[PDB]
Amino acid sequence: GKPVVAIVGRPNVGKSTIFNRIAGERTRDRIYSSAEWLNYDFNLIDTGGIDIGDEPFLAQIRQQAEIAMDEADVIIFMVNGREGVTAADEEVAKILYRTKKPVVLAVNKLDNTEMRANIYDFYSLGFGEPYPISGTHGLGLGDLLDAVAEHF
Ligand SMILES: Nc1nc2c(ncn2[C@@H]2O[C@H](COP(=O)(O)OP(=O)(O)O)[C@@H](O)[C@H]2O)c(=O)[nH]1
Ligand SMILES: [K+]
Ligand SMILES: [K+]
Ligand SMILES: [K+]
Ligand SMILES: [Mg+2]
Repeated sequence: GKPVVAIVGRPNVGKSTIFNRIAGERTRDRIYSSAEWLNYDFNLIDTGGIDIGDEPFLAQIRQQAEIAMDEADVIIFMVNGREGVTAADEEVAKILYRTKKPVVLAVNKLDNTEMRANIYDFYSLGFGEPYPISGTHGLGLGDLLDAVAEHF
């Protein structure tokens, strides 16, 4: 698949679980894989699987974001809807402000519709509409991939 979509985010936001829900090729996931979702044919990257080589935590999360800004056509910025906006999320956001490329914000661990309102805190990151998802329950994936593919 021609467009490249990269998932970026701090640890424990659900990146590998979403990669495995979406990816064709079966660390916790294959890192780089073809993917197909209906009419969408693309390559997917879980940048959280890229070992940066003995660097501090914050440097590793910023460097994963930088690799996405280099490699990808569209970035999925993933955050944890049960934890709010953390400083580490703010640090990833500050890196992603440097790109012109489309960033779609995905708020994961929203395990049923009653949790949707947890998205409103994440408008503060400055990437527009947060998309609620659950990788374990398989929720919101079509809506997320439609927003990503709008950019193709
Ligand atoms: N409640 C909940 N837990 C999830 C969800 N997605 C992932 N998890 C769990 O959160 C943990 C971290 O998930 P993982 O995909 O490895 O996150 P990563 O560190 O961002 O790659 C694991 O225990 C997952 O099973 C979700 O949608 N809801
Ligand atoms: K529900
Ligand atoms: K769906
Ligand atoms: K384009
Ligand atoms: Mg992972």
